Amino acid sequence: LAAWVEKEAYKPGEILAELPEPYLFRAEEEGVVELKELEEGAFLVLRREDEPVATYFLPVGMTPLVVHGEIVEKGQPLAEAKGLLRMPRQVRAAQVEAEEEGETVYLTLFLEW
Repeated sequence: LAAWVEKEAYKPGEILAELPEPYLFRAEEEGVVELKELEEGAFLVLRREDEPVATYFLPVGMTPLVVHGEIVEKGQPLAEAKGLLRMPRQVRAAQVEAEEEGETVYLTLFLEW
């Protein structure tokens, strides 16, 4: 839902988007990695190639994997996006600009922690 969901006029680590149910459909390629806990989620990495594959921001609204992740591969980011999707109270927020592919938008933020 591209039309005004997250607010730029917000405090560092608060609330984001409106009822994003149920986003899961497609995210390319995955592997297995050891547990690396955080504040709200984990530090999932596809440690598979030297040059980065995916920068894993595990949002407040996701289920981090333990040893699983080798049965579908093509588009398996287990657990949907439902409700609020909050933000840990330390990481900052900076800038947004939209893309063209179908129905969704790409976002970037600077994680100062």
